[PDB]
Amino acid sequence: KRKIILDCDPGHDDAIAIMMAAKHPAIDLLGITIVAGNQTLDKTLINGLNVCQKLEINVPVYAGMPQPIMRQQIVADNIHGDTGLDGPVFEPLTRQAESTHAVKYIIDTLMASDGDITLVPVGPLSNIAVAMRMQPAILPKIREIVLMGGAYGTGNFTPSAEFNIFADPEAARVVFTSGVPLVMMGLDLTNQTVCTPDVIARMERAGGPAGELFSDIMNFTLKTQFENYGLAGGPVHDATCIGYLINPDGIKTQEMYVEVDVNSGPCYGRTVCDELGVLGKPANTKVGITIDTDWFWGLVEECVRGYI
Amino acid sequence: KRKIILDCDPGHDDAIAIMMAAKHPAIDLLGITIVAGNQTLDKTLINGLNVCQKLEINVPVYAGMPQPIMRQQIVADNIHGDTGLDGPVFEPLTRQAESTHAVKYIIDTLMASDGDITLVPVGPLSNIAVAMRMQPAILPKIREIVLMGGAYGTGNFTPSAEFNIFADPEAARVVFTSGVPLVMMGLDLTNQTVCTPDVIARMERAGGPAGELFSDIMNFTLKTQFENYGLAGGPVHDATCIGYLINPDGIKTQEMYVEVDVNSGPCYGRTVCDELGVLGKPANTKVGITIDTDWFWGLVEECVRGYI
Amino acid sequence: KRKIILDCDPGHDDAIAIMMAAKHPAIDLLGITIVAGNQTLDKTLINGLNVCQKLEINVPVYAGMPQPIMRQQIVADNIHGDTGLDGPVFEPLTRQAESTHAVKYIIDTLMASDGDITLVPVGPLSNIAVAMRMQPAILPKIREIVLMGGAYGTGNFTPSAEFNIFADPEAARVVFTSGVPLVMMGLDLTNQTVCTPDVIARMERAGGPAGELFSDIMNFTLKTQFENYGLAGGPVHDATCIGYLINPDGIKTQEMYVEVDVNSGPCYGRTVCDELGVLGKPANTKVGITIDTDWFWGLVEECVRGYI
Amino acid sequence: KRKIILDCDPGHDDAIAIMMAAKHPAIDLLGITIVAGNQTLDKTLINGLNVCQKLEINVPVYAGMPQPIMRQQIVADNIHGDTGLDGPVFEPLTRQAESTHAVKYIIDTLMASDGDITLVPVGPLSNIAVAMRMQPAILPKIREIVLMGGAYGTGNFTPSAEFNIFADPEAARVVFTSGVPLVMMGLDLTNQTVCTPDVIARMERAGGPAGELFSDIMNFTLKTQFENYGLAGGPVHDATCIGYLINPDGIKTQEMYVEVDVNSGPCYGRTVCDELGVLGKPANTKVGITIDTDWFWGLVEECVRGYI
Ligand SMILES: [Ca+2]
Ligand SMILES: [Ca+2]
Ligand SMILES: [Ca+2]
Ligand SMILES: [Ca+2]
Repeated sequence: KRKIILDCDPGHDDAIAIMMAAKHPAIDLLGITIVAGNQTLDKTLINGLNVCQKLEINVPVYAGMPQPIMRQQIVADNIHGDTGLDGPVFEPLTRQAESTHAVKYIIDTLMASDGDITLVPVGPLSNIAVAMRMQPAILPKIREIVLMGGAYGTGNFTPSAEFNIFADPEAARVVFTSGVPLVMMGLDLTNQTVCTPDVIARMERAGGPAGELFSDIMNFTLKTQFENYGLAGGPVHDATCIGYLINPDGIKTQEMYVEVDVNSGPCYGRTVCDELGVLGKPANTKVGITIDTDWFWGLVEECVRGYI
Repeated sequence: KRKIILDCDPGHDDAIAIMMAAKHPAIDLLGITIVAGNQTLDKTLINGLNVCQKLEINVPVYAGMPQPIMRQQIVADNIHGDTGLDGPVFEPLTRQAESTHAVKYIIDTLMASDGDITLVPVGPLSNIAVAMRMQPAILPKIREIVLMGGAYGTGNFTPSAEFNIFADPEAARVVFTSGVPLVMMGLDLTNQTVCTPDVIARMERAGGPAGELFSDIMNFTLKTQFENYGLAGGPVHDATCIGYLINPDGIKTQEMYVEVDVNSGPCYGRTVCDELGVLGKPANTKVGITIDTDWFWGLVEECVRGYI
Repeated sequence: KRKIILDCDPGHDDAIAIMMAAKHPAIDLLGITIVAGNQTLDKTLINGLNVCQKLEINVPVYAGMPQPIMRQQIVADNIHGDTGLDGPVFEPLTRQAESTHAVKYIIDTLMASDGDITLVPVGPLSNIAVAMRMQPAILPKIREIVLMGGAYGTGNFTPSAEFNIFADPEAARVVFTSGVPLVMMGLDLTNQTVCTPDVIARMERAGGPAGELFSDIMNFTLKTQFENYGLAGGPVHDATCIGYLINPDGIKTQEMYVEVDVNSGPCYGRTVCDELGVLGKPANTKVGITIDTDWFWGLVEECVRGYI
Repeated sequence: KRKIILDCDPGHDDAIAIMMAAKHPAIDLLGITIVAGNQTLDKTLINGLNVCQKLEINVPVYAGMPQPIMRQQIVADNIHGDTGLDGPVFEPLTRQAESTHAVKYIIDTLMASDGDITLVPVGPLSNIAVAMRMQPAILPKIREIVLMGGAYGTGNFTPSAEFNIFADPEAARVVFTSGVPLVMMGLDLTNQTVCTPDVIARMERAGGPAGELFSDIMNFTLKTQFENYGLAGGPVHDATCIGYLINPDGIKTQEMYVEVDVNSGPCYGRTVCDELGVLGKPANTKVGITIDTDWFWGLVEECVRGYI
C-alpha cells in the first residue's frame, strides 16, 4: 500500500480524490490536510468534513493555511460556487477538524516516519511550502510528491497559469526547488478527464452513497467548466493523482526540468516545462502527458462501488 | 496583389520566403529589409544578397539594425551554421545593398504610400520597432503585419520563447502593442511544415535554380532541427507568412489577445496567448493554428517551377 | 510599560537590544523569539540563549523559522563571524529554549491578549510573515510593529537592500502590506549609531556583566563594519527599536508610503519609501530619519549599569 | 574647447543649458538634437527652435525620437506646462529643424570625427540608445557622455526614478552598459541648483535677451517645482552638465558602478548606484555628489552677460 497525506481544498474534484483515496486497497490514507484555495479555508474545511461524514470515511482532517504565503488571496468561486462545493446537500455536520494544525501534523508525521509517506497536494501548495521551510529535515523523509497543478501548455485561471500554482506561486517555487521526487499532474493531462453526462450516468447506475455524491458534485462543474473554459465536462483533475498511485501504468509521464515563474506580470505562477530539453538541466519532475481514460473511469467506478 | 516589405534575417527558411514572395503573382514585393538575427547582420545581408543574385530577383535589399534595441545579442548558429545559410555554395557576389538604411526605407515607403502595404517580418522585430517609435505616423498607414514569431505552446530557443521574439523581446513588445492588424505564424503552426526528405525530393524533381537552391538549403536544417528540437524535418517557418498572403484559407487562425513578456527570467520573450479568452480583453492578433500542408507544399512547388 | 515580543537573529546588535529590553522599566519583555538571519538558526538560538544566561535574563526563548519563506538562504558571516556572535566567550550553556515553536507562541500570545502587545522584529521577517498568514486574526491584535530593517537611501548587503529585508523579501512584503501600525528603523537612521572606540570605552568604564559583554561584542564589528562598509564603528542598529519604545522623542520619524520590491534583479528586497509623497498613497510606515545619539548612548549606559 | 552635441527636450532648464553652451568659449556647440520627453517632440522641437531664434544662436537643430524605445510615453507637463516651456514669449518662428534626422546626424558626425566629441544628453536617452544600437561603431568615437539623469537617492517622478531615465528605462540600460566614459549629473547633485527668487533677480539685473529669457523661464518652474517636490526654487538640472564641461573642479563626483533597473514595478527606471562598492564591480560612471553653487551661479551670470 502507498501511505499518503492528501492535502486539498475541496473543491469538487478534491472530493472525488478523497472518495478514491479512502477506499482503494492500494492507498493507505493517513490523514487529510485542508488548505485555502477554491474557497476560503472555513469553507474548504467544511466541505472536506462534509464529504468524510457522508461517505463514513474514518480519517482525521486537519485545517491548515487560510492564506497563501505572500500573494493577495484569490478564490475559484466561478468554478466551484459560493460554498466551494455547490451541488450536494449534506446532513448537519457533526464531525470537526483535529486540534493540531495541518502544518504541524505534516511535519510531525514525516519526522516520525520511516521515509515511506507520499504527499499528495491537490490545492495551492501553501501548507507544503510552510512545512518545508519550517522544518527542512522533512525533505529526506518525503518519498515522493504527486501533485495536481501546473500546465506545460495553456493555464486555466490565466493563459499562463493553472489555479493551484497561481493561488500561491511562491509556495510552488519552494516545492519545485525542494529536490524531492516530484510528479506533476498538470492541466495538459487532467483536462483529458472531462466528466461528461454519460460518465455521470455510469456512476449513478453504480449508485450507493458515493454514486449519488459523485452525481450531485459533478453535475455542478459540468456547467461552470463549460462556461469558463469550454470543457465538455468537468475534469476530475485531483483524482488523477490517486489514479497515478494506484496504477502509474495508466498514465504516461515525461521527465522534464520545471521552473515556477514568480515574476509579477503575464506569466506569474507559470510552470515553465522544458519539454525539448533545450536548457540542458537535469529533470526534476515527471510531467503528466496522457491518461488512459478507459482505465481511469473503470477505476473510479470500482471505488464508487466500494461504498455500496 | 498584396504589396509587401519583407523583413528578414536569412536564414534558411527566410530564403524560401524570399523565393516565394519574389515569384508569386499575388504578391508585389517592394523591397527586402535585413536585420541581425539568425546570424550577425554582415552575414544575413550577404545571405540575402546571395539568394537574390542566384534567383535573379531584382528587388532592392536594405541593411537595417545590427543589434537588438536593448538586450545582449544572440544568434542561432546552432540551426543555421557559421555562415547563417550553410548548404548552398554561391558564385562571387556582385550585387550590393542600397545605401538607404532599412529603417528609413520602411518609414519613407509607408509615409508616401496609400495605406495598402503589409509588413512581413520573419526575423527579430528590431527594424520594425525602431521604425514605429521613430515615426509613429506610420502606424495608421500599415495595412497589416503578418509576422513569423512566437508560440502559444512550447518555444524553441527556450521552453518559453521562439527565437525571433527572444532575440529582441523589447522590439516584440513594441510591435504587439502597436494596434496595427496583426497575424502571428507561431511555432505551433509553423512546426507543421517540417521539410522531410520526401518534400525535398519533390522540389529537386521540379528542379531549376530554385529547386536546387531549395534542396541545398533544406538538407542542412534537416540535420540541425532534428539535433536541437527532435523535428522530423526543418520547418519552412517564414514561408508560411507568404502562403498566408497568397491564400489565407490554407491556414486556420484564431483571434487571441497576445502579450509579450519582457520580464528577465524563465519566460523572457514569451508570447502569452489567451486561447480561452479568460482575461476578457479584445483580441489583437490572428494566431496561426493549423496549416493544410498539401496546399502549402503545392504552392511551394508552384513557386519553385516559376524560376525554371 | 510597553509589552513587547522581541524577534531577533543574534547577532551582535541583537544582543544589545536584548540587554536593553530585558532591563529598562519602560519595557515589559514577554518573550524572545529567534529566527535564522545573521547566521543559521542553530546558531542564533545558541547566541540568544548565551546572552540571556550571561545577563541572567529570565524570559522564555522560542525557536522559529530556520529558513526564509521562499528565497535561497543568505547569512551575514562577513559582519558577524562564523558563530554569528564572534567576540565574547561564554560559560557552558545550561539555559534551554521552550518547546513551543516561535510561530505558535506569537499567534497564541497575540490571540489571548487584549491587543496591547507590540512586535519588535530585528532580524529577517520570516517568523512574523508566517504568523500573519497562518492566523490572520492576529492582525487587529498587534498594537504596533517596530522593526529594524530597510533603508530609504543606500542599502548595506546590496546597494539597494538592507540585510534583514534582503534575507526574506517575500516575508517583508507580507509585513509591509499588513495594515498594522508600523515603525521602520532603517539604515539611514541606524548608521548614525556607529559604536566608535570611545563609545566602547565608555561602556567598559561602566563595567559589570553587561559592560564587559558590550565591549567583547562591539569590538568585533568595529573591524568588520569598517572593512565592508564605510563605517567608523559598528552600528547598534537593533537597539534603536528598544530606544524608540522607551522614548520616541529621541528619534525623528517621517510618515511615508513604503513598498517592498520583490522583483529579482538589482533592487530585490529594497524598501521603496515615498519621501516626497509623489505617489499620492496613504502612508503606512513611520520611517526613522534622525536619532539623538547623546540621548541614545546615555540610555545604553543606563541599561548597562542596570546589570551591576 | 570641448566639442559637444547637446541632446535635449526643452524644457525650462534645457533652455538654460542651450544658452550657456552656445555662448561660453570653453564649449564648441556643434549641433542641438531634440528628443521627446518633457513634452511631445512637436513641442520640444518648437521650444528648442524658439530659444535659438530668440538668442540668435546659429547652431543647427535636428529633430530625433518622438517616442521612447519600448515603454508607453510619459510627459512632464506638471512641471513644464502644456507647451513644455510655459513662461517666455517668442516672435513667430522662422527657424526650422534640419532635414537630417537626429539619430543619423549623431551617427554620421561621430563616425566622421576624430573621437573628440562629447555627447551631452539632458532629456530621455532615446536618441542616444537608438544611435548606439543602429551603428555600434560610434562607441569608440564618443569621447565622453555627460548626462543629466538618475539619482542615487530619491527620484522625482517616482520615489525610485528621475524623469529622464523613467521616460525611457530601456534606452538608459543601453547607454549605461555602453562602456563609454560616463558622467551622471543626477538629482542628488542637481537639486542643489534651486533657482530661488534672488537668483532670478540677479539675472534680471544682468538683463539683455538672455537675462529676460532666464527670468520668464525660471519663474514658471519656481511654482511647479515647489508644488510637486517641495523645492525652494526650480533647479537648473541640465545646465550642470555644461558647467561640468566648463570647469569640472566646480563639481565633486564619485566613481561608482551604476545599473539601470528595467523591472516593471516600484523601481522601474532606477539608477542603482553602488556607493559603497559592495558588489565588487568596477565603476562605470562618475556620479555627481556636490556642486559649488557660488561658482555655478557666477558662471550662469557670465553666460547671460555674453548676450548683452
Ligand atoms: Ca483541488
Ligand atoms: Ca527568419
Ligand atoms: Ca539583527
Ligand atoms: Ca531636460
